[PDB]
Amino acid sequence: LDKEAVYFCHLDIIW
Repeated sequence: LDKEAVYFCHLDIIW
């Protein structure tokens, strides 16, 4: 992972 991290680590929701 790398750019994806920005999305999930930040927003932090399973959704």
